Amino acid sequence: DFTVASPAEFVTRFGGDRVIEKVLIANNGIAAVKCMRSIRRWAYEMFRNERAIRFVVMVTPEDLKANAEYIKMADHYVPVPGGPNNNNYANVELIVDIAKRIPVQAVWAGWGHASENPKLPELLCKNGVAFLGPPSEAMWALGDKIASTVVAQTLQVPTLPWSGSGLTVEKGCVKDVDEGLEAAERIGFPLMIKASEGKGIRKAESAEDFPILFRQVQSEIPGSPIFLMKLAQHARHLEVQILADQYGNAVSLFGRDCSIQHQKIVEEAPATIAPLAIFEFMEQCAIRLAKTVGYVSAGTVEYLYSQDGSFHFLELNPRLQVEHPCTEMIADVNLPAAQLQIAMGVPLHRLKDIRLLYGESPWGVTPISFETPSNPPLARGHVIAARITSGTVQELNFRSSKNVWGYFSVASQFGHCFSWGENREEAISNMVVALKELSIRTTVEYLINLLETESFQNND
Ligand SMILES: CO[C@H]1CCCC[C@@H](c2ccccc2)OC(=O)[C@@H](C)[C@@]2(O)O[C@H]([C@@H](C)[C@H](O)[C@H]2OC)[C@@H](C)/C=C/[C@H]1OC
Repeated sequence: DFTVASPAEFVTRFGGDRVIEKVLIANNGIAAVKCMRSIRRWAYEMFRNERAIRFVVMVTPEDLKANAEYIKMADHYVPVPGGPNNNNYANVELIVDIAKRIPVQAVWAGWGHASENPKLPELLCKNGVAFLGPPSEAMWALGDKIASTVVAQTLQVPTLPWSGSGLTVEKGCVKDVDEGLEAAERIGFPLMIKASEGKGIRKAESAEDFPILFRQVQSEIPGSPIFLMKLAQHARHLEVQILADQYGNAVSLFGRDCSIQHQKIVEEAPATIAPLAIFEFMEQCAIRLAKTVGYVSAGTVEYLYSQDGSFHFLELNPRLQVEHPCTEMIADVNLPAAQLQIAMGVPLHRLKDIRLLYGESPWGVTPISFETPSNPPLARGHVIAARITSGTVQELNFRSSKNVWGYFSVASQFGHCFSWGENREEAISNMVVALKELSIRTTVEYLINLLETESFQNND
């Protein structure tokens, strides 16, 4: 029951270095609502004051007119220009201006908008405002495929066969249609042709298509180095959730599997499809990759997992994702709260949810071995999340299942349902009961059919 009186006192007593008590959310809809609800629950527990951390939000004319819920939920709101998001939520310069003027001490971008633009943390730090996300230098490194892949390889993180295979740090590009055909022959089709300076990209399904498509890329961005990368045929997408503080520690929070797809239609946590011993290496690979780029906050290492059992690095998504509650549930970690705490300079082993996940005492101050732990924490139960289809937010409470929750939002409606159970089967079964309630209809019939097939219930 450790509580304190103010954020100022929390920072001091938990080993941090920066007081954050007002945050600007550069987002709307479910992102804005989730951020505030997670952090206020944390402020309540820590400060006995749910409003100890104050929130300012950006609002477009379209969101105002709709009376989007997150407007009144916020402590203050700022009207911003309408139209495409480069005029509002993805406008780095606008975001920094507002942040600086209020002032707030931190920005949260969530997912979408400028959440992957390195220029955001860059310009914020330059103006003394914190970011609940990675620093620009980390984002720049993971930002482009080639450097990202070469970083992974050198760290022993397996990468897909590509023209730069073998390269290492302490000519992965082709020049001609003829050099390209040679490299393509070693790599195999289907494959990606990408000019490293672009788009400027083409999928070559065979070697007969290679010349035209390669030449197209050369025409599109003349002079740019071209690289070739294998496309995984019918691989699973697996994600490792990592959390990294400002002191060089990163911890994994198991991972998620995309067991149905071009949108992620169904996602699960944990990812049970892979043997635990290899997923554990996938986790350790993500930690090391995060550490060497200087990653801070929440991020996802995305992997391709094939049926034969091979996995390959795909990318580091430098932001929290909308499906993060799957992970939050099986790990019992409040992720937005963790980001806020980390942006205040609290180290991972002083995060109370991290200590509890690791069988330590909640307020202990002892360090924890995160990279290859001896007895790794166990995921708590299992979560299924399903995307439902066709900044205003409507929550779904199900009288049929106390362990299912979801929402749908208008920019036709997209949204997600989340189902927990004590195991994978209980989780799938709770989801089916709720979707059937939901049909008080076309996408649920679609999802119910899918969840009821032998193939899915046996996961392969
Ligand atoms: C927009 O607010 C919604 C978001 C619900 C997301 C789905 C749900 C869930 C996940 C899997 C299966 C079933 C349900 O996640 C949860 O309840 C859990 C994991 C979690 O997000 O709860 C929030 C925090 C304590 C923290 O972030 C995390 O706890 C560690 C609280 C503030 C609940 C808020 C909700 O509003 C009432």
